Amino acid sequence: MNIFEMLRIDEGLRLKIYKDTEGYYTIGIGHLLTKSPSLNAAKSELDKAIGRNTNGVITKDEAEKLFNQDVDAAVRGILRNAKLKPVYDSLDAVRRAALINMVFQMGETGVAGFTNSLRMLQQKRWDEAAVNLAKSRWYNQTPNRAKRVITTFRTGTWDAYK
Repeated sequence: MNIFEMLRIDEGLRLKIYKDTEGYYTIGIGHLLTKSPSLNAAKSELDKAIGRNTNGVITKDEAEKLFNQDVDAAVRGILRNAKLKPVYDSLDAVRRAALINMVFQMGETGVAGFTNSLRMLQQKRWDEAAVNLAKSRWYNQTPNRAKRVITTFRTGTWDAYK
């Protein structure tokens, strides 16, 4: 298991524009196109991202390309963020993947606001961090995925993805 396979499990793969759990136009492996309610704005973002007139449909290779870019962006965003970098650097590789997963789903600014959870993770108080992470809109809106990510932080294993 690795961060890419982990996110493929959590995000799936759809080759036509679809709405995410928040109602936002998305494509591929959880590639957010826009928060605008305009499907035309979403199709324009898609064509810009792929480099061609896609007509709202992409190939698997194209979806995987955006996914690689998005994972890279999540990691780079963690490393550039003064709140996330110390936590990330303190974690082992499996728990680093859990943090990347959160940032992929909700964005660097959103995760960086989880101040108390991040501190518990930095302190390696895993059960306490897990309890605190669940007191969130994130957990309430996507509980099955949040449970998997939280178990990964709690245990430092891939048990929730096997």
